[PDB]
Amino acid sequence: QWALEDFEIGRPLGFGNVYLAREKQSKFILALKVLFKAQLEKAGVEHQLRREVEIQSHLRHPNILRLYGYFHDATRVYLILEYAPLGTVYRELQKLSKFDEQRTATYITELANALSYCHSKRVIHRDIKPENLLLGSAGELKIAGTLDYLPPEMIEGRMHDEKVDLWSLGVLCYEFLVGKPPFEANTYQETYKRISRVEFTFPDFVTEGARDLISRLLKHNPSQRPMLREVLEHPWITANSS
Ligand SMILES: O=C(O)c1ccc(Nc2ncc3c(n2)-c2ccc(Cl)cc2C(c2c(F)cccc2F)=NC3)cc1
Repeated sequence: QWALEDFEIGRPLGFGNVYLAREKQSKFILALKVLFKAQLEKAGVEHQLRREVEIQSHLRHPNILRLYGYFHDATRVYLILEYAPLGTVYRELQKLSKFDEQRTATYITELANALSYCHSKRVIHRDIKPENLLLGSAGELKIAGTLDYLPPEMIEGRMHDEKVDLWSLGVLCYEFLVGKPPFEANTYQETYKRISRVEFTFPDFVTEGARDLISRLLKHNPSQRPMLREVLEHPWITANSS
Protein backbone atom coordinates (compact mmCIF):
# COMPACT_ATOMS: atom_id res chain seq x y z
CA GLN A 1 0.00 0.00 0.00
CA TRP A 2 1.48 3.31 -1.20
CA ALA A 3 0.71 6.97 -0.43
CA LEU A 4 1.26 10.39 -2.08
CA GLU A 5 3.65 11.20 0.80
CA ASP A 6 6.22 8.70 -0.56
CA PHE A 7 6.68 10.56 -3.86
CA GLU A 8 8.22 13.90 -4.75
CA ILE A 9 6.31 15.26 -7.75
CA GLY A 10 8.41 16.71 -10.59
CA ARG A 11 7.85 18.14 -14.07
CA PRO A 12 4.62 17.49 -15.99
CA LEU A 13 4.89 14.82 -18.70
CA GLY A 14 1.22 14.93 -19.78
CA PHE A 15 -8.50 12.10 -17.24
CA GLY A 16 -5.60 13.93 -15.52
CA ASN A 17 -1.85 14.53 -15.54
CA VAL A 18 1.29 12.38 -15.65
CA TYR A 19 4.21 13.64 -13.56
CA LEU A 20 7.88 12.83 -13.15
CA ALA A 21 8.33 11.42 -9.64
CA ARG A 22 10.95 10.19 -7.19
CA GLU A 23 10.19 7.61 -4.51
CA LYS A 24 11.67 9.04 -1.28
CA GLN A 25 13.18 5.92 0.33
CA SER A 26 14.94 4.54 -2.76
CA LYS A 27 15.35 7.70 -4.90
CA PHE A 28 13.81 5.66 -7.74
CA ILE A 29 12.73 7.74 -10.76
CA LEU A 30 9.28 6.95 -12.17
CA ALA A 31 6.25 8.37 -13.95
CA LEU A 32 3.31 8.87 -11.61
CA LYS A 33 -0.04 8.94 -13.44
CA VAL A 34 -2.70 11.02 -11.65
CA LEU A 35 -6.38 10.40 -12.41
CA PHE A 36 -9.39 11.90 -10.63
CA LYS A 37 -11.95 9.41 -9.26
CA ALA A 38 -14.69 11.81 -10.43
CA GLN A 39 -14.07 11.36 -14.19
CA LEU A 40 -13.42 7.62 -13.78
CA GLU A 41 -16.77 7.14 -12.01
CA LYS A 42 -18.53 9.46 -14.49
CA ALA A 43 -17.26 7.29 -17.36
CA GLY A 44 -17.69 4.07 -15.36
CA VAL A 45 -14.47 2.67 -16.86
CA GLU A 46 -13.01 2.01 -13.38
CA HIS A 47 -13.61 -1.72 -13.96
CA GLN A 48 -11.79 -1.34 -17.31
CA LEU A 49 -8.92 0.18 -15.32
CA ARG A 50 -9.26 -2.53 -12.64
CA ARG A 51 -8.74 -5.15 -15.37
CA GLU A 52 -6.12 -3.10 -17.27
CA VAL A 53 -3.90 -2.76 -14.16
CA GLU A 54 -4.46 -6.47 -13.46
CA ILE A 55 -3.02 -7.21 -16.92
CA GLN A 56 -0.27 -4.54 -17.12
CA SER A 57 1.37 -5.39 -13.77
CA HIS A 58 1.33 -9.14 -14.52
CA LEU A 59 3.39 -8.81 -17.73
CA ARG A 60 7.20 -8.59 -18.01
CA HIS A 61 8.84 -7.58 -21.30
CA PRO A 62 11.69 -5.14 -22.16
CA ASN A 63 9.41 -3.59 -24.82
CA ILE A 64 6.29 -3.22 -22.66
CA LEU A 65 6.22 -0.30 -20.21
CA ARG A 66 6.15 -1.53 -16.62
CA LEU A 67 3.38 -0.77 -14.14
CA TYR A 68 4.89 -1.14 -10.68
CA GLY A 69 1.79 -0.46 -8.60
CA TYR A 70 -1.16 1.80 -7.85
CA PHE A 71 -3.11 3.43 -5.00
CA HIS A 72 -5.99 5.85 -4.40
CA ASP A 73 -6.22 8.97 -2.21
CA ALA A 74 -9.16 11.18 -1.18
CA THR A 75 -10.33 11.95 -4.75
CA ARG A 76 -7.48 10.62 -6.92
CA VAL A 77 -6.25 7.26 -8.28
CA TYR A 78 -2.46 7.02 -8.75
CA LEU A 79 -0.54 4.78 -11.17
CA ILE A 80 3.16 4.07 -10.44
CA LEU A 81 4.50 3.60 -13.97
CA GLU A 82 7.86 3.07 -15.61
CA TYR A 83 9.60 6.21 -16.86
CA ALA A 84 10.77 6.26 -20.50
CA PRO A 85 13.34 9.11 -20.61
CA LEU A 86 13.47 9.67 -24.38
CA GLY A 87 9.73 10.42 -24.69
CA THR A 88 7.11 9.25 -27.18
CA VAL A 89 7.66 7.92 -30.72
CA TYR A 90 4.98 10.46 -31.70
CA ARG A 91 7.26 13.37 -30.63
CA GLU A 92 10.27 11.80 -32.39
CA LEU A 93 8.14 11.34 -35.52
CA GLN A 94 7.08 14.97 -35.83
CA LYS A 95 10.60 16.10 -34.90
CA LEU A 96 12.05 14.03 -37.78
CA SER A 97 9.05 14.00 -40.17
CA LYS A 98 9.77 10.42 -41.31
CA PHE A 99 11.94 7.49 -40.22
CA ASP A 100 14.60 5.80 -42.35
CA GLU A 101 14.31 2.05 -43.06
CA GLN A 102 16.80 0.97 -40.37
CA ARG A 103 14.90 2.87 -37.65
CA THR A 104 11.56 1.57 -38.97
CA ALA A 105 12.72 -2.08 -39.09
CA THR A 106 14.06 -2.02 -35.50
CA TYR A 107 10.86 -0.49 -34.05
CA ILE A 108 8.76 -2.97 -36.06
CA THR A 109 10.97 -5.82 -34.81
CA GLU A 110 10.69 -4.65 -31.18
CA LEU A 111 6.92 -4.31 -31.66
CA ALA A 112 6.53 -7.75 -33.27
CA ASN A 113 8.45 -9.19 -30.30
CA ALA A 114 6.35 -7.35 -27.71
CA LEU A 115 3.17 -8.44 -29.52
CA SER A 116 4.26 -12.07 -29.97
CA TYR A 117 4.82 -12.12 -26.21
CA CYS A 118 1.36 -10.60 -25.63
CA HIS A 119 -0.28 -13.06 -28.04
CA SER A 120 1.42 -15.98 -26.28
CA LYS A 121 -0.09 -14.66 -23.01
CA ARG A 122 -3.57 -14.47 -24.66
CA VAL A 123 -3.57 -10.64 -24.70
CA ILE A 124 -4.62 -8.75 -27.85
CA HIS A 125 -3.66 -5.06 -27.64
CA ARG A 126 -5.68 -3.48 -30.51
CA ASP A 127 -4.34 0.06 -29.91
CA ILE A 128 -0.69 0.61 -30.76
CA LYS A 129 0.00 4.06 -32.22
CA PRO A 130 2.98 6.42 -31.95
CA GLU A 131 1.55 8.32 -28.92
CA ASN A 132 1.31 4.94 -27.12
CA LEU A 133 4.92 4.10 -28.01
CA LEU A 134 7.64 5.30 -25.63
CA LEU A 135 11.43 5.28 -25.78
CA GLY A 136 13.74 3.89 -23.08
CA SER A 137 17.19 5.27 -22.22
CA ALA A 138 18.90 3.01 -24.78
CA GLY A 139 16.32 4.15 -27.36
CA GLU A 140 14.26 0.95 -27.23
CA LEU A 141 10.53 0.96 -27.97
CA LYS A 142 7.98 0.51 -25.14
CA ILE A 143 4.21 -0.16 -25.36
CA ALA A 144 2.07 1.77 -22.85
CA GLY A 145 -11.91 7.93 -30.91
CA THR A 146 -9.68 7.92 -34.01
CA LEU A 147 -9.89 5.02 -36.52
CA ASP A 148 -6.49 5.17 -38.27
CA TYR A 149 -5.06 1.99 -36.68
CA LEU A 150 -8.18 -0.17 -36.48
CA PRO A 151 -8.69 -3.07 -38.94
CA PRO A 152 -11.78 -3.41 -41.22
CA GLU A 153 -13.15 -6.33 -39.16
CA MET A 154 -13.03 -4.14 -36.04
CA ILE A 155 -14.64 -0.95 -37.38
CA GLU A 156 -17.36 -3.07 -39.03
CA GLY A 157 -18.07 -4.62 -35.60
CA ARG A 158 -17.35 -8.22 -36.69
CA MET A 159 -15.58 -10.95 -34.68
CA HIS A 160 -11.80 -10.44 -34.39
CA ASP A 161 -8.68 -12.14 -33.00
CA GLU A 162 -4.87 -11.81 -32.83
CA LYS A 163 -4.67 -10.68 -36.48
CA VAL A 164 -5.91 -7.23 -35.39
CA ASP A 165 -2.42 -6.33 -34.13
CA LEU A 166 -0.95 -7.39 -37.48
CA TRP A 167 -3.07 -4.79 -39.31
CA SER A 168 -1.91 -2.16 -36.78
CA LEU A 169 1.71 -3.17 -37.34
CA GLY A 170 1.20 -2.50 -41.06
CA VAL A 171 -0.37 0.90 -40.38
CA LEU A 172 2.56 1.74 -38.07
CA CYS A 173 5.17 0.57 -40.58
CA TYR A 174 3.62 2.83 -43.23
CA GLU A 175 3.42 5.81 -40.83
CA PHE A 176 7.05 5.41 -39.73
CA LEU A 177 8.28 5.52 -43.33
CA VAL A 178 5.82 8.14 -44.64
CA GLY A 179 5.10 10.43 -41.65
CA LYS A 180 1.33 9.86 -41.94
CA PRO A 181 -1.03 6.87 -41.54
CA PRO A 182 -2.02 5.05 -44.80
CA PHE A 183 -5.76 5.76 -44.34
CA GLU A 184 -5.63 9.31 -42.94
CA ALA A 185 -8.49 11.66 -43.88
CA ASN A 186 -9.96 14.96 -42.70
CA THR A 187 -13.10 13.26 -41.33
CA TYR A 188 -13.97 10.13 -39.35
CA GLN A 189 -16.43 9.32 -42.16
CA GLU A 190 -13.89 9.40 -45.03
CA THR A 191 -11.36 7.44 -42.90
CA TYR A 192 -13.99 4.75 -42.23
CA LYS A 193 -14.60 4.28 -45.96
CA ARG A 194 -10.87 4.30 -46.70
CA ILE A 195 -10.11 1.58 -44.11
CA SER A 196 -13.03 -0.66 -45.12
CA ARG A 197 -12.11 -0.36 -48.80
CA VAL A 198 -8.46 -0.81 -47.73
CA GLU A 199 -7.39 2.07 -49.99
CA PHE A 200 -3.85 3.37 -49.56
CA THR A 201 -1.02 4.38 -51.90
CA PHE A 202 2.76 4.57 -51.50
CA PRO A 203 4.85 7.71 -52.07
CA ASP A 204 7.68 7.24 -54.60
CA PHE A 205 10.43 7.06 -51.95
CA VAL A 206 8.97 3.92 -50.32
CA THR A 207 11.01 0.87 -51.38
CA GLU A 208 9.45 -2.31 -52.82
CA GLY A 209 10.77 -4.25 -49.82
CA ALA A 210 8.74 -2.01 -47.52
CA ARG A 211 5.76 -1.97 -49.92
CA ASP A 212 5.66 -5.79 -49.90
CA LEU A 213 5.68 -6.14 -46.10
CA ILE A 214 3.05 -3.40 -45.62
CA SER A 215 0.84 -4.87 -48.38
CA ARG A 216 1.05 -8.26 -46.67
CA LEU A 217 0.12 -6.77 -43.29
CA LEU A 218 -2.71 -4.63 -44.68
CA LYS A 219 -4.84 -7.47 -46.10
CA HIS A 220 -8.60 -7.07 -45.63
CA ASN A 221 -8.97 -10.76 -44.87
CA PRO A 222 -7.36 -11.33 -41.44
CA SER A 223 -6.35 -14.89 -42.44
CA GLN A 224 -4.04 -13.63 -45.22
CA ARG A 225 -1.97 -11.48 -42.84
CA PRO A 226 1.39 -13.02 -41.85
CA MET A 227 2.10 -14.44 -38.39
CA LEU A 228 4.53 -12.40 -36.28
CA ARG A 229 7.31 -14.94 -36.96
CA GLU A 230 7.02 -14.21 -40.71
CA VAL A 231 7.26 -10.47 -39.99
CA LEU A 232 10.47 -11.00 -38.00
CA GLU A 233 11.84 -13.13 -40.87
CA HIS A 234 10.85 -10.82 -43.76
CA PRO A 235 13.81 -9.92 -46.09
CA TRP A 236 13.16 -6.19 -45.56
CA ILE A 237 13.18 -6.56 -41.74
CA THR A 238 16.22 -8.88 -42.02
CA ALA A 239 18.23 -6.38 -44.10
CA ASN A 240 17.48 -3.32 -41.94
CA SER A 241 16.83 -4.28 -38.27
CA SER A 242 19.24 -4.55 -35.29
O1 LIG B 1 8.26 14.94 -23.84
C1 LIG B 1 8.93 14.60 -22.84
O2 LIG B 1 9.77 15.33 -22.28
C2 LIG B 1 8.70 13.20 -22.24
C3 LIG B 1 7.45 12.59 -22.32
C4 LIG B 1 7.26 11.32 -21.76
C5 LIG B 1 8.31 10.67 -21.12
N1 LIG B 1 8.20 9.44 -20.59
C6 LIG B 1 7.10 8.87 -20.08
N2 LIG B 1 7.26 7.75 -19.35
C7 LIG B 1 6.23 7.11 -18.81
C8 LIG B 1 4.96 7.61 -19.02
C9 LIG B 1 4.79 8.75 -19.79
N3 LIG B 1 5.86 9.37 -20.31
C10 LIG B 1 3.56 9.34 -20.05
C11 LIG B 1 3.61 10.73 -20.09
C12 LIG B 1 2.44 11.45 -20.33
C13 LIG B 1 1.25 10.76 -20.52
CL1 LIG B 1 -0.20 11.66 -20.81
C14 LIG B 1 1.19 9.37 -20.47
C15 LIG B 1 2.36 8.65 -20.23
C16 LIG B 1 2.18 7.26 -20.22
C17 LIG B 1 1.30 6.67 -21.13
C18 LIG B 1 0.20 5.91 -20.70
F1 LIG B 1 -0.05 5.72 -19.38
C19 LIG B 1 -0.66 5.32 -21.62
C20 LIG B 1 -0.45 5.49 -22.99
C21 LIG B 1 0.64 6.24 -23.43
C22 LIG B 1 1.51 6.82 -22.51
F2 LIG B 1 2.55 7.55 -22.96
N4 LIG B 1 2.84 6.44 -19.39
C23 LIG B 1 3.84 6.79 -18.36
C24 LIG B 1 9.56 11.29 -21.06
C25 LIG B 1 9.75 12.55 -21.61
